[PDB]
Amino acid sequence: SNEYDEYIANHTDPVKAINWNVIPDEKDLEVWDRLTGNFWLPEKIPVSNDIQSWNKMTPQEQLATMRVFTGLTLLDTIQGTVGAISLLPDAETMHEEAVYTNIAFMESVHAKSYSNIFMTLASTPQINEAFRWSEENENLQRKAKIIMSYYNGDDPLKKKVASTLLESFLFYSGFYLPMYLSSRAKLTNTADIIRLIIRDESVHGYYIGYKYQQGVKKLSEAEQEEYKAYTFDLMYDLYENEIEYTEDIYDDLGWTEDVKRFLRYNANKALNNLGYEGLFPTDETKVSPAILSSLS
Amino acid sequence: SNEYDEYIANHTDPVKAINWNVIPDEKDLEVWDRLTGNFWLPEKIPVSNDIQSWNKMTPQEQLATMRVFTGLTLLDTIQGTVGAISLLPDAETMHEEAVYTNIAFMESVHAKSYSNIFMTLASTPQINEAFRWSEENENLQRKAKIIMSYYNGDDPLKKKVASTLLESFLFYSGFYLPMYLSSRAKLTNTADIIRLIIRDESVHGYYIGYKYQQGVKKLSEAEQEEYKAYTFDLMYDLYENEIEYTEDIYDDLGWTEDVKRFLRYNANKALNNLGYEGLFPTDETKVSPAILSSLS
Ligand SMILES: [Fe+3]
Ligand SMILES: [Fe+3]
Ligand SMILES: [Fe+3]
Ligand SMILES: [Fe+3]
Ligand SMILES: [Fe+3]
Ligand SMILES: [Fe+3]
Ligand SMILES: [Fe+3]
Ligand SMILES: [Fe+3]
Ligand SMILES: [Fe+3]
Ligand SMILES: [Fe+3]
Repeated sequence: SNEYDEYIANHTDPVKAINWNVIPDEKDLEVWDRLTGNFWLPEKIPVSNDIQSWNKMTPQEQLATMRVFTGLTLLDTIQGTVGAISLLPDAETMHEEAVYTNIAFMESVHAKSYSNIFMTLASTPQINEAFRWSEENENLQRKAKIIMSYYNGDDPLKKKVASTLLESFLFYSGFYLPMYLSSRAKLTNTADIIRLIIRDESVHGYYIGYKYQQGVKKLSEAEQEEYKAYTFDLMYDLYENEIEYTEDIYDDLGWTEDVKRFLRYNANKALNNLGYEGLFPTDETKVSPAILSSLS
Repeated sequence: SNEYDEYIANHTDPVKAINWNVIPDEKDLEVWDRLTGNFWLPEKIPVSNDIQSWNKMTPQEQLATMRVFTGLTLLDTIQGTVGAISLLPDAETMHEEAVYTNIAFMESVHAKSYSNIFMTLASTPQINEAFRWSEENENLQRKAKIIMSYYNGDDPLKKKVASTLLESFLFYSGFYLPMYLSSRAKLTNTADIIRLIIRDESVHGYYIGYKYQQGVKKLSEAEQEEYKAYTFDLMYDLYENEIEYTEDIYDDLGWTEDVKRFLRYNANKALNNLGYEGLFPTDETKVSPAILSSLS
């Protein structure tokens, strides 16, 4: 009795090889093409040129950056090693499974970019302090564990909701700082790395939200309403926790009010990516022009 | 708001962010730089320039080529969506996890490469016949499922042995064809894609084998003997299966005996990657230096 016979039994259909000549969902190919074409590595950006401006930054600024970047690094660590991966089994097409492997890899590249920035500008005590801060912080650990509870759960649709919220919402309490600083001529090369990351995350959230929408419409009227309710519920939970997290990061700086608006702006985009209307009135998402500007 | 409470409750340990500033195993960084530095996409090679060569090939050579590439596509599909992934949970470091995400993505790039070749050279009927052929070939499905049985199992070391045997041995009955044709000045651009793939597999086999050695060295001398026994028994089973697959593919062309020597040559490398002596003596592993060079 071969150590594998039992398996070859429980799985009688032939194992299929991916065929990119027959694509059910052209969306997978458009996205595969956009993500692979947007390949980049942090080494290609001269972060060493931000050393002067990094020095010109106040202590509170350097400190906020270390922490924000560490929080971002942590989210991409989860998304690359646990998130994107958890979506594989529920893929509608094999081409979609291929896209998720690109997403998982690009997330490791995102996490690594921050280390390239840190190592070029910061000091080890700073790096070490930042990383310790990230393990101790209750709001950061809380959002990291809520998202993980879903990836480790058994609900395919929920995993996609959590992932779209992480990609379209959780990352921005963070992207705000480098966009703020770069509009004020601080850490511009570093902002270029952030822009490449943002170019990926916008696609990631768009694509995964798209797959959640196609999945959800495959359900009964009642179930569809339950998933809608589930999404808004998690969105509020994540949002409240992000508020407390934002207060702790930006208050010394006094950027808090503008950051909170940036959060509501992205919470809406995350819900739209999932096919739902926003959670916040438009007037409550009036983020400073200079910020949404730095982006595009 | 309550649903994810038990999960947190039980997971009171801090989720950690990856830190590339502190590398406990230098090999992880070396392999990461090597694999990312070797990034490539099939669109980069002028496969269309092989059209003249392809058309001059006999129907038998074409048929064998279609079949070996569909077989190769199937192995990469598995490795990319099931294999590399199944290794993340057993990683010794987080940087090793990062490496596996790159392996997963490059396996999808590999699989996609065969389709770019097909779409450029073969007729759709040929393409459909080839994938259909791969779903029904007993030996191909048997090696796919033997390997999958281990990725789905619960032994971390056996997943690495299976993966290493896949990377350093199982692809080779298929790699023989393009290397040989390449040595006859045929399908040379396709061969450049195959060489890029081999450049990746070589490193995957070596890295995963190296992590297997690290884990096995931690066990008692006796347990280490059982894992060696298990590794050789799997190699015997895979080799016997591979000979039959080889016959199915190469008998018409009459290249079987030479492909079997090439299987033996690579079976020794795969065992060496796992830290063991080769199985076949040198005089049974003769490979034309025109194929070896065509390799590197
Ligand atoms: Fe990311
Ligand atoms: Fe992302
Ligand atoms: Fe508060
Ligand atoms: Fe409060
Ligand atoms: Fe408050
Ligand atoms: Fe491969
Ligand atoms: Fe490989
Ligand atoms: Fe036979
Ligand atoms: Fe025979
Ligand atoms: Fe036989």
